[PDB]
Amino acid sequence: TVPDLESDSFHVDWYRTYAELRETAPVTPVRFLGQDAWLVTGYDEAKAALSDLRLSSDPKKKYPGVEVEFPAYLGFPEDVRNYFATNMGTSDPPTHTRLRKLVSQEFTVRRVEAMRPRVEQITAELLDEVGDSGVVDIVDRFAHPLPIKVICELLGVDEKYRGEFGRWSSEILVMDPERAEQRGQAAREVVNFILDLVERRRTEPGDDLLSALIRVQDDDDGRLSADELTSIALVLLLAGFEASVSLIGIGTYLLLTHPDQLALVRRDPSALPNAVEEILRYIAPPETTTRFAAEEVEIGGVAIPQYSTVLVANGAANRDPKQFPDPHRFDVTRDTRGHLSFGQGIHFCMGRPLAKLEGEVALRALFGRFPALSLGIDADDVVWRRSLLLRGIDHLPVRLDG
Ligand code: HEM
Ligand SMILES: CC[C@H]1OC(=O)[C@H](C)[C@@H](O)[C@H](C)[C@@H](O)[C@@H](C)C[C@@H](C)C(=O)[C@H](C)[C@@H](O)[C@H]1C
Repeated sequence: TVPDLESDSFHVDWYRTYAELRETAPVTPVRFLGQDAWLVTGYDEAKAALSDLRLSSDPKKKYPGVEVEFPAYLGFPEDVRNYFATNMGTSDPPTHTRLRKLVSQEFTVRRVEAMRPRVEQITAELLDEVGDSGVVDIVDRFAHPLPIKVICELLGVDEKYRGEFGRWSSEILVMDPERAEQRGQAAREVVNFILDLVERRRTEPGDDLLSALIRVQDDDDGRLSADELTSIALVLLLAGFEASVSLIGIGTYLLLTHPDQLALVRRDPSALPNAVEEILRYIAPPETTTRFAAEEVEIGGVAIPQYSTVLVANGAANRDPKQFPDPHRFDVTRDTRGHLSFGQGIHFCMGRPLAKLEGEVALRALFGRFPALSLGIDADDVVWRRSLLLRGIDHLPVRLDG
């Protein structure tokens, strides 16, 4: 019986489901969105897969008699897919190399650190607005607005252009065959929004990251083409805040349900950085990441046939007991080195410095401002986003004063 990634087994106590699969076959056939695929749940296997470049990240490449379909582009018209997939994460070397090197020249640690004061101020202002007591949805009031405001400032997106794309991005995070048309339509809205944003930045340059990317170049890697610039801007906008929203929300939930863990962090401030790493290891937002077998590729003693769609379960790998002992225990003091929540290999997250900064500042500020913060509902009643693309929490009631 081939597992169906659409079943509740993968959205209800799903890490137990992953453990059962890993135990039987760390690399096994599955069904998803009406197509055959291979799910990799073992840590060694997942790391090997992400390191094997025969497993391509480019959905635009064409192969004779093959119709390449990445689950994440469900409902996307071809031109829209291209707008979404002409960037680092959707490119293979040598294209990937050139794009990443050019973007790395401007998306630096220096630029990220320069934003630290802004992240702190935005965080402070959002917390100032929730009051001192009562129940509030910490996602709508904090976890979601902080990252979205930060990415907008990083990319030169004016205030008048912010309270809208969040809704489209949300529809895109879920992959429901029933809403394939609406998903494709939300995608087109994001494209149109980015096209107007780039147009505005080209005519009115600033000191933001997008303005800089419009000018970036180098003798060897040349520069970003119009299509590359637009697509990179699009992914930087979406990935630039959604993963962070998931981190802050999941992090808040985990600390609220692990009193011992929270106490330790509050006790020793130097322990916060690793707490964020453990939060990402425990429940990775990018639960699975997709690859396409350009050639036959053997992983874990299993021959993945050419043209196969491979779903590397980053999250499942993080709970492989062979790599992370007592994997189901959330321990902010554990050695988290090696987790795959930021990827592995040439596509390793470019936003890691900003993600860690946002998580550290956000959680430190939230739990520091509200010492009696408690969950507004039973832990078992929290609703987890039904998505293998980006796991997270969209609504989380909390009691500001316990
Ligand atoms: C907690 C938050 C974050 C997590 C968990 C995360 C996770 C990841 C993962 C798993 C990958 C590799 C994907 C693959 O192998 O196909 C990745 C790639 C990347 N991330 Fe993040 N990310 C986060 C935040 C950010 C932020 C804030 C930005 C931008 C502002 C960002 C920009 C990117 C880019 C551009 C890549 C593509 C790199 C490449 O393909 O060479 N990430 N991220
Ligand atoms: C709809 C499909 C796309 O998803 C998204 O952009 C999601 C909103 C983001 O949260 C994803 C999950 C990121 O966080 C990173 C893991 C990967 C990202 C940087 C890529 O480059 C990747 C090609 C990506 O754009 C697509 C999978």
